[PDB]
Amino acid sequence: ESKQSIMQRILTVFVFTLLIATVGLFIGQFVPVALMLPLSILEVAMIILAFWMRRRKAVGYAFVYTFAFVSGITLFPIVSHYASIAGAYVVLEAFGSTFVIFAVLGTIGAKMKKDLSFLWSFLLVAVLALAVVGIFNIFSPLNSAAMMAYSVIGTIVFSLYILYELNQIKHRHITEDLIPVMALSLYLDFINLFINLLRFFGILSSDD
Repeated sequence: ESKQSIMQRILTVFVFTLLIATVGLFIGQFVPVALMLPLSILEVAMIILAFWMRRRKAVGYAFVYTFAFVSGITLFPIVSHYASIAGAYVVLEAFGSTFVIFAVLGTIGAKMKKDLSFLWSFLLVAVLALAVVGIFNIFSPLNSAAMMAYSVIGTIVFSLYILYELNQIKHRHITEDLIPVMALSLYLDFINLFINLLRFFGILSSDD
């Protein structure tokens, strides 16, 4: 099949994962808080299996849809936290902003003729740096000044990742078994961008 059909199937599953995550977000309000950490460890195991492990056969559809539901449940602690200090509409602002960046930068990358595979180093090194401060935030919560810079840098990094992601979908040879894992990558890019925008707008609309 042509790439125009493969991209439509990747974006269709990506929309399905967003809907499933929304269901998991609504169900996560009833899940007890003690279950949030074990569910988080389950996600890190799935992320390692999908991307970090050398797999002969690619990940399947049931795997990605399950991750999207579980990821939505563990997203309730942070969503309900910023809805408390900034209002329920600030969550929709960050969600809407995540879509316009995904649409604008995702389209420019998918229609870009130049192969952006050379900046894979800078995106990896930036995300690994953001991963280090993420661990520091868990054990030592960040103040307003540091958290704001962490959110803006994270918003810029994961915005450029969406531009790079769909640009690589256009240039790299995408087979049919990679459709779930490619839509799973777009979901992780979407969620991390959404968390940073939720963090960005939350600090902006509060009395920190």
